[PDB]
Amino acid sequence: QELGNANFENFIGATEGFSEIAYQFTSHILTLGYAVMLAGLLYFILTIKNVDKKFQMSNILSAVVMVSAFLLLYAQAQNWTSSFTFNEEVGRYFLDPSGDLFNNGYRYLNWLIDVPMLLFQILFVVSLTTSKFSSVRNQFWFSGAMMIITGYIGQFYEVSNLTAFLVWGAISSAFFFHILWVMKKVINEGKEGISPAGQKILSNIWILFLISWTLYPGAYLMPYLTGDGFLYSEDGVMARQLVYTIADVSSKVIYGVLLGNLAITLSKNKELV
Amino acid sequence: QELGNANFENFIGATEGFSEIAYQFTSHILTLGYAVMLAGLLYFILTIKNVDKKFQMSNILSAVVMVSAFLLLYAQAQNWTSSFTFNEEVGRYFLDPSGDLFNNGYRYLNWLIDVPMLLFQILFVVSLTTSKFSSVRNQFWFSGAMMIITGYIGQFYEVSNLTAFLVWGAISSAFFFHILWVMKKVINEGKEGISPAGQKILSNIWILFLISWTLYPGAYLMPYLTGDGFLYSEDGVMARQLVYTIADVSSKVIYGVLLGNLAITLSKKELV
Amino acid sequence: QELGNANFENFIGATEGFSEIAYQFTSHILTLGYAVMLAGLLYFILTIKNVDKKFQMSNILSAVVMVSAFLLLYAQAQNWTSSFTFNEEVGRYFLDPSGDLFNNGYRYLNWLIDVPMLLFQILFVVSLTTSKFSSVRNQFWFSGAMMIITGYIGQFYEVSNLTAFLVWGAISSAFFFHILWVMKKVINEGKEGISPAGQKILSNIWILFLISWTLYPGAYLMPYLTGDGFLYSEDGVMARQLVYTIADVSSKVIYGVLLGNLAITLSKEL
Amino acid sequence: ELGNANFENFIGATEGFSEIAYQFTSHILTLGYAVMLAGLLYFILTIKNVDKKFQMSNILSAVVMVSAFLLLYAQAQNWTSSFTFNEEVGRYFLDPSGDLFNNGYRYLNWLIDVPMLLFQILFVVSLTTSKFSSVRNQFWFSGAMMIITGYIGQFYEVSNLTAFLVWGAISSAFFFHILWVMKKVINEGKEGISPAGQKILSNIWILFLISWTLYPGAYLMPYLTGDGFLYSEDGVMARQLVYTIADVSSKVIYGVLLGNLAITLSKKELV
Amino acid sequence: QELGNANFENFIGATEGFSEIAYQFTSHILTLGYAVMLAGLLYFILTIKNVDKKFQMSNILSAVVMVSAFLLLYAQAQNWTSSFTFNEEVGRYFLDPSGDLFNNGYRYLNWLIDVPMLLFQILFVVSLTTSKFSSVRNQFWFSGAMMIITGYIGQFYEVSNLTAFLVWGAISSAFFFHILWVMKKVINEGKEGISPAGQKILSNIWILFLISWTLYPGAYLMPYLTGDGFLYSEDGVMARQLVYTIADVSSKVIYGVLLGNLAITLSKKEL
Ligand code: NA
Ligand code: NA
Ligand code: NA
Ligand code: NA
Ligand code: NA
Repeated sequence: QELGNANFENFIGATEGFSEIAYQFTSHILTLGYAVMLAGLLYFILTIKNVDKKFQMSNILSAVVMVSAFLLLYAQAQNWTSSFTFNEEVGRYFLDPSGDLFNNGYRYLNWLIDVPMLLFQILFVVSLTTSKFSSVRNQFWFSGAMMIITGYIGQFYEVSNLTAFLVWGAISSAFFFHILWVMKKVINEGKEGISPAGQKILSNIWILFLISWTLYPGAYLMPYLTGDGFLYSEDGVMARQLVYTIADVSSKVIYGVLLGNLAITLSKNKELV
Repeated sequence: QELGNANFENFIGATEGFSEIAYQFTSHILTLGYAVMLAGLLYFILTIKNVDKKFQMSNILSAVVMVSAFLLLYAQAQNWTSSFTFNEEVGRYFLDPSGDLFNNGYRYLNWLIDVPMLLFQILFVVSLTTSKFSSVRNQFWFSGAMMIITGYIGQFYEVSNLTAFLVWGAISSAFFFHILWVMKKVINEGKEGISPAGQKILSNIWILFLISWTLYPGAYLMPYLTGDGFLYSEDGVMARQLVYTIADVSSKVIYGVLLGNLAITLSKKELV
Repeated sequence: QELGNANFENFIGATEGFSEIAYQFTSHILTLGYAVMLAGLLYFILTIKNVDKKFQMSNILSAVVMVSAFLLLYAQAQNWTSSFTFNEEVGRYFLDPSGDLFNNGYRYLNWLIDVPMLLFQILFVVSLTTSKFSSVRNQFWFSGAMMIITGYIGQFYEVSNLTAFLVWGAISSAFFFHILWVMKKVINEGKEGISPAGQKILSNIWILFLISWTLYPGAYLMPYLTGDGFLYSEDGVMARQLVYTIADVSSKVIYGVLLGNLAITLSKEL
Repeated sequence: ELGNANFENFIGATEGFSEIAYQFTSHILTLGYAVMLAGLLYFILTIKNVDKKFQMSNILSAVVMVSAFLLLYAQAQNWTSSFTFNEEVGRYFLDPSGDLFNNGYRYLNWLIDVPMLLFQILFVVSLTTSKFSSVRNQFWFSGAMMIITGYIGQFYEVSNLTAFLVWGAISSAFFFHILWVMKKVINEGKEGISPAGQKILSNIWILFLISWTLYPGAYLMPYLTGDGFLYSEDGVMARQLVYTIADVSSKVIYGVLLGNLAITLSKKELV
Repeated sequence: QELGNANFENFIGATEGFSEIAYQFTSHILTLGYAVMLAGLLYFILTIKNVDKKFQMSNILSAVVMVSAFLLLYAQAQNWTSSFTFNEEVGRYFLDPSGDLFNNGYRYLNWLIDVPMLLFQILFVVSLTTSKFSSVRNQFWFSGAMMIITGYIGQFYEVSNLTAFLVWGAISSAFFFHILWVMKKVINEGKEGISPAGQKILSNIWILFLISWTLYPGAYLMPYLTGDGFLYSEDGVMARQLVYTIADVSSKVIYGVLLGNLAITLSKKEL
């Protein structure tokens, strides 16, 4: 019944319920999510000394982000399985009040760790030319926080009030665009003065960044990307968490690995294998 | 509903209940709280060797605080989610007896670890002049203990007895002012004998300490800061936990980072 | 009896139930599973420096795989004990809806981490010759992904739609054969130049790889390997989890140890 | 019908616990295990602050922390599962499904802590006329006997007062022997070291004497005021408060002081 | 009522039930068990560098055994407390279906890690003379696995089929003697060419090994060691888990510590 300002996963769960496939996949993909993060934490810790001292902060901040991501995805995995429970007579999983409603907002507030750190860490690997370290940092952190907070507010209304949903997301999108702007600037300046091999890694980082970060606004909109459409369903629920997981792995783990490799490159006298 | 000497979160949850936003936000913010601490733990451990040996005890102590803060904030997060349970009829979360009442007391007793350590660790980075190490340490430790223990007793009565609440709070404040007094002295003496860049960091630390520590009494009084005011509601519950989380992150993590940076400047190693 | 697209473990659980020996053994073997992985993690971390710097990425990748494996086998172990509950009247464990249906899928998405990593780590130990580092990797990774993803879809139908089960299994099997193809090529190129002890180990790694990886298709089909036969029963359920656990220990822990030993010979003496 | 159970369950089964009694007890158990895990990190991270020959003492502190953390963590959960809130009267009552609460968990775990704590001082100080192995054996035997006898006794703290007292008395005898040996060890360790080192060892002795004596205090607690004030939720709170003060003091502070002594004895200076 | 092929713990628990002391003790001893192992894990990790590089694999293997033993003993502790639940009307803990039946087999399959590793590790400390590393290792691993698997099968029948219980146990014991035979040869060869101090430690390791490992077959038979006798009861239940815990600590931790000490004496380092 009355769900109020809740995520659409609950409305699907309280009305149609989820098939075995939809319920199991979502639980598996979230579990895959946190396993990758913990493993990633290990990777980043064990490779600290593969780069020169001054680049090591980047490994450290990658680890920091792994810790946050693992904790969150682990909790979000337990929340999924607590929120939906098998009805034997129907053969589907339905909303289970005593489990709490499912809410993606857990992710959002944790981005207050992830986003600032991911943006920050590249500043310990590349060299700026025109732009100033503290200034890029502050721009990254202000815009990151605003983006997140406004998106956080909006997602609570994804069902109860489409207008607020779309307005807060548009506002949040403005801050996102600024971030893309500043990061492209940072990538370019970071290319100045370094080896082709290093420039190549930076170019890959920019494509990865652009695509992986754009997946998140995609996950925000997922339920409506097909207009009472195909995605406003358990299919859209699965797709949302799939997109999140692909994005987390890409934006966090792969991103950090590439930065580490750029760092090996820029290090004397170390080279990639 | 007989709740007795319980925090006001339980009275709101037992009467009005919590909206989806109030219950979820409070849970997210408590969850961000403990995630920050475990993340911070890693940071402080992995940066120990960025400062001269004589300063590394500050990093170690920052790490120790992170361990404690993670455990307690993790527990406090679980306390929140099991104390309130969704009612499908009206779509609000209400007090769930079988999960225990919710109490902010976990956090308070955490301070019994953290406060002594956070005040203690700056003494491993700065050098005192006219003050004696042991005498400062002792005043930090005693006044901190009394501040927290008196506040801890007091918060049990925030609803059941407003007079005891305020009187214990008032007493707690007196020890707080003493710690502020002692800390400013430590910071001033620490400025002596070090470079201006170091002095600049200590100034930032003092302002951070001042603002972040004052937030806690703010959180103490939160429900009544608007008088049956606007904050005597789920909004006040949200604001209280938000303020705690900001204060913990500031007084623990940012404080630790600034001390580490100070230790780097003082180290015969530079900043970026 | 409305289970939908669910693993056969649930049908057995919901109809016959499991004997004490069947329920316990399956619980014990899953438990040994995740204990071995955590044990292995510690081993691989502590022996990183036993090889030359350039080989150490393989040790690291082994540790990384152990983390992922421990977490998933631990969860899978809990999935098991949560899904089936003792009935005191007949002395058997039956399906318990409130605990969620049991699904092996946790284990399949684990493979998305482990498979790409395992195939990858060998390239950090041996030298290629005619084919390039990036091309092998990319074929390993693409083929592994497709293998896992098609097998994953297939296992949901292992009872509800036998055809889908077999088709998806076959498609998956194609990418598997492709992987076996590239790998043997990798093993072969890797044998050139190195001492005799090293080629031997590699030959073992290849036998280990071929057997352990073939075990997974066996577990996939287990319940039907005797046709409603002997393995379409709790005995089939025990066998499947026993085979997964042997496979996983072989393909990740034993495989990793050998690669480590190879790296020591190419460095330091055993 | 509770049987040979700790008095906590009798209070919990009849009068119940107030919000403050129940919350405090849970909080103090939680502080306890948090301190232990924090301490584990401290002792590991400071190993290299003393000469190699002293580092075993850090390692043994770490060992004790692992032990104390696990047990206090378990006991914290045991407390909250054993007593459940009753909404009609607003008190927490015994909840059998959670199991009866028992302090005996602590006792068996002292079979790790006690021997390791007594042992570790011998890797920091130097004996003079006494032998390392003899002091070790004395400590270890008396420690085991002290713990086992008390373990047995506490099961009868309500069901059989006489047994409770007799086993406690026997346990105390071994305790007194341990105090005797430790004092001899402290005195010997003072011979030939700097006054800074001697001062610490003196503090270690006072700390050791008070903190260890707190444990028999916790044992007797329900009866320390005779159906008195402490035979109630107040004595339940006090017993756990006392255990936690004792744990932090006997384990952490002790370990920190031994580490400081090791620094003074390292040829490394005390900040 | 209908238990099938289940350990006798479940039969006692379902018929007479467990007293507070029997239930709490068994829980306490299991908790001390996993606590010792995790503490051991730290010790072995933290002492690796106290021996020459060639011997450090023995530490690593000791650590491997600790992780495995902690995990299993922790799981088994939780299974004890969820399999038996308090009945307030009677004052005893009875079988609780929904917690699953209790089974020691968890422990047995865990040995497939510990046994091969414990046997293997001594070969990174001692030097063989006439025997080959590989042959000994293979003999240890094959006989170990067969010992475990045959015993594991046997214990499922400890109540439901005395005949199979003893037959499978007898078979298991055959492989056990073989292991004893091989280990004795390994210890004799390891004594060759080393200082008497080292020889002495090896002699202790042998006695420790002989005794601690033999405790396991004792635990297997425990309920019948006194014939419907004394030990077929909650006392036998207590005794069994006590013996496992003593055995695990001795065979794992103390064994591991002596090997470390042996490694130190052989290291070109002193104890
Ligand atoms: Na569920
Ligand atoms: Na809830
Ligand atoms: Na079960
Ligand atoms: Na409770
Ligand atoms: Na129980």
